[PDB]
Amino acid sequence: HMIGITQAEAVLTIELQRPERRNALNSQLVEELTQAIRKAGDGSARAIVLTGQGTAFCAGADLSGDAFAADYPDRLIELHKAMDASPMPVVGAINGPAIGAGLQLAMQCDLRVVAPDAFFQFPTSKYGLALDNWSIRRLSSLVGHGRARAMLLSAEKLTAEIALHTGMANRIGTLADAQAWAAEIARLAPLAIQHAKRVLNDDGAIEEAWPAHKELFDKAWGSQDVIEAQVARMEKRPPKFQGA
Amino acid sequence: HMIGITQAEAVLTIELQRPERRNALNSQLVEELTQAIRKAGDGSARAIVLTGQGTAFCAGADLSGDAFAADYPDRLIELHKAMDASPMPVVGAINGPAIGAGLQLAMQCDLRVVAPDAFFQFPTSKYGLALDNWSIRRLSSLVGHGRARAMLLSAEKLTAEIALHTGMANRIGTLADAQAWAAEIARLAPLAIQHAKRVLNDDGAIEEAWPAHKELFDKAWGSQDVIEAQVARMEKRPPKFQGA
Amino acid sequence: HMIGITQAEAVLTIELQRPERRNALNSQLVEELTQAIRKAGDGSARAIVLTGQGTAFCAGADLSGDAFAADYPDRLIELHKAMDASPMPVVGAINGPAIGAGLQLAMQCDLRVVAPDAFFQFPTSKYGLALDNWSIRRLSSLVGHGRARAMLLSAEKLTAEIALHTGMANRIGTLADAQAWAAEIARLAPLAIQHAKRVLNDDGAIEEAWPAHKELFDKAWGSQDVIEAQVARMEKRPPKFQGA
Ligand SMILES: CCc1ccc([C@H]2C[C@@H](C(F)(F)F)n3ncc(C(=O)NCc4ccc5c(c4)OCO5)c3N2)cc1
Ligand SMILES: CCc1ccc([C@H]2C[C@@H](C(F)(F)F)n3ncc(C(=O)NCc4ccc5c(c4)OCO5)c3N2)cc1
Ligand SMILES: CCc1ccc([C@H]2C[C@@H](C(F)(F)F)n3ncc(C(=O)NCc4ccc5c(c4)OCO5)c3N2)cc1
Repeated sequence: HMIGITQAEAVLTIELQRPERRNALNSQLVEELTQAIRKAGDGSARAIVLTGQGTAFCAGADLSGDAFAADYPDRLIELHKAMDASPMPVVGAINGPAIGAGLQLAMQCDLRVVAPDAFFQFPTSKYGLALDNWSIRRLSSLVGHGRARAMLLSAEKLTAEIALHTGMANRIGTLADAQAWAAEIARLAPLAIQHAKRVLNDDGAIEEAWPAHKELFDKAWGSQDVIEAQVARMEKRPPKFQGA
Repeated sequence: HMIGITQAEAVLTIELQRPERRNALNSQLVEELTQAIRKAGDGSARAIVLTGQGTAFCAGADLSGDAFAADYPDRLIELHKAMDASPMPVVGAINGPAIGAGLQLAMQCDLRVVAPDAFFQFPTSKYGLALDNWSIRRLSSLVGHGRARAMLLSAEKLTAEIALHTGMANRIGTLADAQAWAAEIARLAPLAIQHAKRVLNDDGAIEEAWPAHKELFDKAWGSQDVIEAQVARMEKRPPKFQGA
Repeated sequence: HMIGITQAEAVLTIELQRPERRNALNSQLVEELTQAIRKAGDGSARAIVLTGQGTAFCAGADLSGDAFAADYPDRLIELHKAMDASPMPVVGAINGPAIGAGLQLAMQCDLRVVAPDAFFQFPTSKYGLALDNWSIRRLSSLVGHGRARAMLLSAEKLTAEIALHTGMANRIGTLADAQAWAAEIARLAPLAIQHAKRVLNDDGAIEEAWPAHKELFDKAWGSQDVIEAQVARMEKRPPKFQGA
């Protein structure tokens, strides 16, 4: 009910379909993507393309209304496991902005074809929040350590031009471009692709948070600044953080 | 009988001399390269330039009509060991294409001066094969993870301009260019260079394969798809891989 | 006495004020720096800008006239610990060349805004010296492994232009630019920044040197070539290294 699924030749295209919220994730959306990724190759498909409907790829996470929001973080982890564990290459057609949870998602794709007006952002420094280590490690691997510092420490937007520069984007193109490419890849030797993907993903980025990292994480998440940042956002005013 | 070794100033130039197979590696050539790396600086030389004769640096591996062809994987590991252990900086003059084993050898150099019309490639995904972890890790560090994903998951070529971009190439230039640069390096303090090499090479790229990596590596190498890739090539036709 | 410290808005600007020596790091300047960083946030400041007076950011370590040389490394280390431990983002306003220790100090900043005439260099291979692992890892993460090899193995200069390209420079700008950016960062949630800073700094660059690394490190440092570099410099001539 919240995603689209079409197959052409050997390419499964999975389309996020919640444009009314710029494809922000929730319990139901996340759980359907998961079933969809798991059930691909069932199936003569040999490559997956992932994309958003409308103007965004995925603008983050919106749990308003969501009855199982408590379950969301767990379902989200399952979704990333499901992708990571997939023997099928996932080609992200990043049709528009990919922010926060959406950025994580885009980064969990195996390759990325980015629309010219797309951008990537972790606005965590604006919301007093904190990321898991993987998000940071993978981000670093894709934009270089230096830019990752700017992105995490100052909510810097990574434009499409620069994503291509750093390697975040493999290509600047459209959904069609990404489907063409996915079809080439569908004709390649699956086991070779299975191997490379497993090793690539095992580059270290999947890291358990050090003891001090969990501290700072929890401290950030339980802070009053977290509440201040939301009220500010809602009021369309600058936030006045207290560092607590 | 299969390579050329000349020395000028304090620069040893080792040339692969099998242009009739585009300098494709085999038992003998690997053995002779190993010897030449070790016997280097015996000898007053403080720097090595490694290059290929003809249009290509090294197009892959051959073995066709190769008497001691079974201990070739072994002799190739010896070569990489020798190069990694040489107290001498090795400047690769990548005069042309560097593919598969050729790309490995190119990466095992300490510096790279790339000709405009050279490209690098791991076509393992087109042939149903799997690489060793180091090939993957070093590649990632030289082209960036993002671009490494494209080269490995879809057999994408790395052109010279892009090599310069990411740092795979330090310079775009000729053999002569590389040799002149090597002469400068020959006048720097050996012990400084020797320390830096060891540490740089010890960045973790030299990684034992995880269980899952050995398993997938082995499935691929013993797969039917490997035969299918070759017979399809021999029949000048699209391969139809089973994933097995 | 040796650094200037001002605060505007919520930004602490610390200026290295030894331009007569191109801001090279002497035992005392190091301590004053260390103290200034620790004592920051004491303090309504939420961000630090670290810059140099005159034409150079920092031309390296001093030691000339130092009656207590042996203690110098421990002070330089202390300074890095202080920066690494600071909950405050340090934006380096790299107003000119950052060489050796200068480059280390620039790399321990959290973000770098670089002047168009500036450049970064480890001329260690010109002096028979060797670096600690962190300098090597962090450098590789900032300019890419390929360019890290060139810089370390041949003393290659990283221009502002290419620092921007690789991520070593987040921006090309003036001190004032760096200060405007810092002011912004100062209005972001500190706890978010503190977390990302810790995790980022814990990417592995902070590495205990391996047995072989110490061995080579000591070997270079204790070498005769180290003296020869100093002598040739003074005698205004090309060094003549021996590898011992
Ligand atoms: C196995 C493949 C894989 C699995 C999960 C991830 C990421 C995904 C990503 C998200 F779901 F948000 F997108 N994500 N988010 C949270 C986690 C995650 O790993 N959470 C567990 C956790 C517990 C305590 C912590 C902590 C993390 O950080 C500091 O203290 C986590 N892990 C990334 C890759
Ligand atoms: C110590 C310096 C050094 C030594 C060797 C290498 C690479 C070279 C590169 C090549 F020889 F092909 F060029 N290469 N190829 C194979 C190996 C290699 O290390 N092979 C052993 C091995 C056994 C089982 C495996 C496995 C690897 O991968 C998954 O399952 C290997 N090691 C790279 C660096
Ligand atoms: C915890 C944050 C942090 C602390 C220190 C460093 C760097 C700084 C950098 C400098 F101070 F020069 F700028 N630096 N210099 C020396 C050290 C340093 O760590 N020295 C200890 C050491 C002992 C024996 C060794 C060895 C290192 O390398 C090979 O053999 C060292 N550590 C880098 C990051």
